[PDB]
Amino acid sequence: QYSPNTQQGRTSIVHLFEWRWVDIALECERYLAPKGFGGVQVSPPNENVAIYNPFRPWWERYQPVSYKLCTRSGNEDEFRNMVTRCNNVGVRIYVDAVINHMCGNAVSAGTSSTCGSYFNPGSRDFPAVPYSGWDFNDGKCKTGSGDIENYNDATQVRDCRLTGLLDLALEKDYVRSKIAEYMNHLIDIGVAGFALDASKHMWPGDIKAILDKLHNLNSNWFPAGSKPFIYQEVIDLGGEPIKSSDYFGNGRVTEFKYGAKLGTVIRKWNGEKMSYLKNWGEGWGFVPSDRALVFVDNHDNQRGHGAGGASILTFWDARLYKMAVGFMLAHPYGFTRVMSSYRWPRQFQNGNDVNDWVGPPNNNGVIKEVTINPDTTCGNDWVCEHRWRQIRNMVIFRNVVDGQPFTNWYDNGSNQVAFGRGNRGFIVFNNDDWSFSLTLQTGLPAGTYCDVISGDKINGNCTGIKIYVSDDGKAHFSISNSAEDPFIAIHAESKL
Ligand SMILES: *[C@@H]1O[C@H](CO)[C@@H](O)[C@H](O)[C@H]1NC(C)=O
Ligand SMILES: [Ca+2]
Repeated sequence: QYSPNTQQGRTSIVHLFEWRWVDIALECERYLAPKGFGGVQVSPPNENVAIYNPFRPWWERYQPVSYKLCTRSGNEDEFRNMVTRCNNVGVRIYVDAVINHMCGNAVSAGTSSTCGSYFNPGSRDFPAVPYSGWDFNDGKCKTGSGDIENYNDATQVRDCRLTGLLDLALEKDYVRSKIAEYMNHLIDIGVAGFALDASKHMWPGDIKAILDKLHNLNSNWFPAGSKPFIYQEVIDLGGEPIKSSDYFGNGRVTEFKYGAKLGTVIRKWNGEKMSYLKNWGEGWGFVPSDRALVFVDNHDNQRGHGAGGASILTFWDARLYKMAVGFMLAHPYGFTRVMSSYRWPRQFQNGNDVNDWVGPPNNNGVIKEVTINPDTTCGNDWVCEHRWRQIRNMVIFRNVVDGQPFTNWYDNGSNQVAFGRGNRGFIVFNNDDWSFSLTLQTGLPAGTYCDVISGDKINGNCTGIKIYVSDDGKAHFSISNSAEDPFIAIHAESKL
């Protein structure tokens, strides 16, 4: 459960938030495969409630109606097509599995679903699964409202409804088997793993029971005995009775403290500085690296909908965001996931964005296709951060330095730091309000290297900054606090 099952050489997965299946299949072939991306995290592929008020928000996909592969992203045929094509090119598919609950208990009964499936939240009836009143733990929850009211009570956090979402009785073998049937269907199709949504709201033992019913990966693409990659979404920022370490026996866990602390450091909040990142990782109280799933921002907290708060960096803070993602992709801690979003009309009323529910670019509810501009950027409101040179090149940087130790660390006691990865890579950062000009030890072999942040290595030449490393591995770095990208990265494969 702990290995991503990516092709040797690929070290990151990208979350193509709300992308259609056909667009992902194309992206796998035309860009993800050639640029060295290990895999893609897709949005929930199972039927969800169609919410028209507000108009088709992104969170409607976290309110299941059934397990049919029928969503705004496409149907089962298109989904299968995408997994085959992506797998055939070495790019794995990870599914966002919403198995802790069904839709909101207050949702209207009828056929307002993405596949026309009938459902009645009031009577706990979901015939398309099928599920009934006996499959929910309305009788198990002990709160007066039936919802979770106190996170200091680990019991209600797991047995009560998260903001009204009908809670499934995961202790029942019937329910465990219905969820496993859904996941095994996806595994046999070709998926390599799953992101377990709201894992904090499920008992570690109930999850284990379910994972015990799952098949090994499809032997047509994976070696015999391959187990699905599992990363549990547990928001543990400390202070609660529930700990993310309680889920270690099931697989990896999302480390939400990672993006939160990186944000406050890069933003220089509370007097924090980049020089403190010297012992970044377990030294900061994070979970063990071999159990961590890290990211800068996620679909939730990028719109103030998740843990992290106001410190979280997103594409909106382009300059600082590129620097944070760059540090993450260069540092050895955990397995990295890159975010890929879409633009929405942010509208801060009282320090709050009242348009944080807005769903993906669409035409009367129909998701817009991802169009590629001549410069490789995306159109139709898709941000495509994974296509930004600075990020795309750092993804490759991680692949090239995979396995190399953390060394040659340098810092000015402020916000000017640098470090290398064995003898395969070196990165320098300038987050101070002044210029950086100094000769540093890179531990790299002598030669001329192309800076992969400002440019690219094309045709035996660099399109951006060039760095000259001497015989003793020393090289001079000059970064003005006025540079578009205040950091420089060079590696073995960017050498001339
Ligand atoms: C580097 O580019 C210049 C032209 O811009 C040329 O002198 C040289 O041949 C190029 N080297 C290669 C290998 O193309
Ligand atoms: Ca629960």
